[PDB]
Amino acid sequence: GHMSEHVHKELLHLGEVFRSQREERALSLKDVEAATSIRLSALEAIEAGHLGKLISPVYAQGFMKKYAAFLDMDGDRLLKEHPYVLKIFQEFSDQNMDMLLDLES
Amino acid sequence: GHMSEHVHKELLHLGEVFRSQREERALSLKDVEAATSIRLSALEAIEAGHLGKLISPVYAQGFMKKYAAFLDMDGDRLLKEHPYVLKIFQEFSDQNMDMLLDLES
Repeated sequence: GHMSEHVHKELLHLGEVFRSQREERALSLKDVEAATSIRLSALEAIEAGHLGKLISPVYAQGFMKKYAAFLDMDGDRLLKEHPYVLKIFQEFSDQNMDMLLDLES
Repeated sequence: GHMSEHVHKELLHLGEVFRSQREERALSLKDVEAATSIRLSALEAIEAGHLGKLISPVYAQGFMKKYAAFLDMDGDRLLKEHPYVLKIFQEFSDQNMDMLLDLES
């Protein structure tokens, strides 16, 4: 609706502000990731103005998975052994999706 | 209540699994951040089992601020020029806090 249309228009404009400034400096997205340690996928989503890619992840879940992999643990198994944590990450993920859906309405 | 008590107990245990494995390898949290590019604050929150520190941030807002600073832009001003984006980040932040509050109830 009206609100979501303004949000998406602003996100596109904002993404172009970032991209323009990056391109002025002749840097790649990978250069920015190196300097800032902001993940490439997040930088891409910012420049594209993509709300879902920005808001949908349960970022803590991903941090746990990545940390587990670095430590040679099976993060999927580890989180399954913590079913209350696992369920709440699922619930937060579904909440993120609901909120994205409601914004459109 | 019952559910939140299990969640917090599991998060503490999970954090100790991570810390134990890290310490076995004699790595610091900063070493892990270097290898994984997971922010130190996120690693700390995982090891401490701190739900609020994990779930409360609107991570995209922080990514935008950090990217803006790297590009010598005032991220606060930039987001204020996008009031629909700014308002929704505030709304997501308040939602995260509400959900944390409700879990306890």
